[PDB]
Order: sequence, then C-alpha cells, then structure tokens
Amino acid sequence: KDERAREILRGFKLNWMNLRDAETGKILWQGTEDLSVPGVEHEARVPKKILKCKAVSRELNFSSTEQMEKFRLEQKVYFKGQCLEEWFFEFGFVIPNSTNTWQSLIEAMPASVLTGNVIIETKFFDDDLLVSTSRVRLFYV
Ligand SMILES: O=C(OC[C@H](C1CCNCC1)n1c(-c2ccccc2)nc2ccccc21)C1CCN(c2nc3ccccc3n2Cc2ccccc2)CC1
Repeated sequence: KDERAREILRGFKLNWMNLRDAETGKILWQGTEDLSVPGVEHEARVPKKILKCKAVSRELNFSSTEQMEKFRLEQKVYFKGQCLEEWFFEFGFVIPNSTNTWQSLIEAMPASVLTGNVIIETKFFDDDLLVSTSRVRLFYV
C-alpha cells in the first residue's frame, strides 16, 4: 500500500514536457529532465510573457512499468510560502510498461516580483494513493 506507491514511483519516468501558448500553439518552454523527481528542488526559467497567456497548454510524456487505475495530479502555486492557486488534472488508466503523451489545458503581480518566489508543488496520485511530491522553483526571464 505505501509499498504499492513505492513500486509505482520506481517504475515511473517523466521523459519530456513542454508548455505552449494555447492561443498560438507556440512552444514557450520545453525540457527533457524529469522535474517530478522528489528530494530535490528543481528550477526552471520560463519567458515572462507566459504570465500574459490566459490559456497555457502542457504536453507531458511519461513511462510507467506499473498499471494505474486513476493517474492524476494536484498542483499548488506557492508565492513566498502561501498557496495562491490549486489545479487538478486527470489522466486515468495507464497500461503497464506503456509510454503516454498527456495533454492538459491550464486556464485563467509582475514577473519581477514573482521570479525566484514561486514554487509549483506537484503531487502524483494513483486515485487516493500519493505516489510522489515534487517542487519546481520558477524564474521568469
Ligand atoms: O503555474 C502554473 O499555473 C499557470 C499559471 C498560468 C499563468 C498564465 N495564465 C494561466 C495560468 N502560471 C504561473 C503563475 C504563477 C504565479 C502567479 C500567476 C501565474 N507561472 C507559470 C509559469 C509557467 C506556466 C504557467 C504559469 C502551471 C506551471 C507548470 N505546471 C507544471 N506541471 C508539471 C508537471 C510535472 C512537473 C512539473 C510541472 N509543472 C511545473 C513546471 C514549472 C515550470 C516549468 C515546467 C514545469 C502546472 C501549473
């Protein structure tokens, strides 16, 4: 059960990801490093104009050796320790040993005040079950 969360973490990998202006479909940020690895504070530099898109599109590519009934995400935006927004997204069923693209739409203080002060804390779940908790500190450039 906490053992099951541990196997799912073991078999999981986020292979690549990007963030797009939903209005134009232009890539604003992409990376192939697994930002959802727990135990370390990740960092990401994004263009300051991403804050001006009302709709941001995300593509997440991941592999999973374990099956999952209801793979989903809870994401919290923290500015200097205070939670400002919460986002929920759901993938659902994941086939064991599969690789999957998951597309999500994310929808609607200046850059210079936010930059370095925002942590996006992401929790992965199989249903009620918490697989991992990770952090990215954001810089806006
Ligand atoms: O912070 C968010 O909410 C959106 C908000 C938007 C402003 C534009 N209009 C609609 C909402 N936002 C904000 C934001 C932060 C504070 C106040 C206002 C806006 N900063 C953003 C930076 C990049 C993209 C969106 C950002 C996204 C940021 C990216 N994100 C995310 N999903 C992940 C999945 C796996 C691992 C990491 C994940 N992240 C964090 C992340 C952060 C930067 C680069 C890559 C990833 C989901 C939540």
